[PDB]
Amino acid sequence: NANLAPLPPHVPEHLVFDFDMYNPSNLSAGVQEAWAVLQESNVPDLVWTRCNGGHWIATRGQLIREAYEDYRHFSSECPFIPREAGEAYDFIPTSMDPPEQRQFRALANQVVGMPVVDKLENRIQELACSLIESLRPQGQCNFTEDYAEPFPIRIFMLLAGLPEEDIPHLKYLTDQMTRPDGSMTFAEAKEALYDYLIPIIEQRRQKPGTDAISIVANGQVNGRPITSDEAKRMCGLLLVGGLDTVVNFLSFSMEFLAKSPEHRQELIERPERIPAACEELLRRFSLVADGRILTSDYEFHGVQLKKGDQILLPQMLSGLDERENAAPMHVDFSRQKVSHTTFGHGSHLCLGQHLARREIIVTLKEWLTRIPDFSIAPGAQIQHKSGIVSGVQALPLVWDPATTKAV
Ligand code: HEM
Ligand SMILES: CC1(C)[C@@H]2CC[C@@]1(C)C(=O)C2
Ligand SMILES: [K+]
Repeated sequence: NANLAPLPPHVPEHLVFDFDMYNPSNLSAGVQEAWAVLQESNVPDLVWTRCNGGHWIATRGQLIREAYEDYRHFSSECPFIPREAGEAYDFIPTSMDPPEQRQFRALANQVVGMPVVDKLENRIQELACSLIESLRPQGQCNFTEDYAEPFPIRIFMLLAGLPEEDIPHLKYLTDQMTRPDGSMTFAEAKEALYDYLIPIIEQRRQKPGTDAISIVANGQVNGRPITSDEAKRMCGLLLVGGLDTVVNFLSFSMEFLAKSPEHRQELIERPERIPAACEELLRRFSLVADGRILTSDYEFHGVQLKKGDQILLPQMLSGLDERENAAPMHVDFSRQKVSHTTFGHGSHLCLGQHLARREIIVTLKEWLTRIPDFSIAPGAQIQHKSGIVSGVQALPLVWDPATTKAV
């Protein structure tokens, strides 16, 4: 086929497995299931796909974890497939390796870390309760538009001190960086995102505020003042993490819960299991997959990797590996050792994961106590979409208002 880059001389023929991360063949069975074909019998630990310009894929948690730990061989400098995307990608601190990475990571951790989440608690609680109550007596909703998008996005826009009317523009930009529809390259989307931030960063360096953008723009890295460019590159990433992560994960969880009455009942009768259920859903419905670039020629697990070779290291795949979790496709809220790399692994561990867990846990509690019984709209065929971050196209839900409660 014409979508397959010619196999490089140095890549073994028997290791070819043409997986397409933006449109995987088994997509209709579910996106996690679609990626899981990389872990079927007779598929190697490390394969090469000729799709998307050609790149390596580590298919098992063992290799995914090791590579993320080895930044000297596997650089974050070019972290996105395809190559053109990875080269344009200059977000901070993600496009940097240690030692230079760390000083910027401490600054970002200040604006979205645990202490910030704690002071955001009550507004997060209120917004969820507000959205769910307004939806409740209607007996139906389009969950992606009606909750999964505005709940975490409005929360981030509050944190960042940005107007909610900007959401449609910014959301479109982030989605082109993760699941491009074709209208925009990563380079064009990033430049437009930077174009948005530039005058906001300048004005908030003259009149500082208490919002995340003011804090980054006026911050210091290892004792020296952060530049305008640096702040722009850091803020841009924060918008991506805030607009296209939790949004997608909530839909996966709620799609599951609508199709599994036994599981809803388990959390209704025992609400104190909601944190544990959150982690299991985080495992079973993992959704992010980026990677690294080789700094030099390097033999990795019997395979010869050449300098400049890209390797996808799918965070999603680790927890779905039966070698980390028995019956990985089954959801067990009582699962004893929930193993995953959903928030990443190595020096680039997710800084927003504490914000993410709170948003997930609150949604679960506040939805189940108000709308305990619900399901998918009759006849609805749920479509998923695949990319750097995967998601749900639409999730139509129905319920009987009489079965609901007000808290
Ligand atoms: C379900 C929720 C989320 C998931 C599964 C997730 C996933 C990930 C992954 C896999 C990475 C590492 C990427 C790599 O190693 O190249 C990462 C890093 C990062 N995330 Fe999250 N993310 C989530 C939510 C959020 C939120 C809400 C924010 C809010 C700002 C955020 C901000 C960041 C930042 C700034 C980094 C960069 C860390 C670094 O490069 O050192 N994320 N995330
Ligand atoms: C891969 C990510 C999920 C992580 C946070 C947002 C994201 C798209 C970034 O590029 C780093
Ligand atoms: K780059």
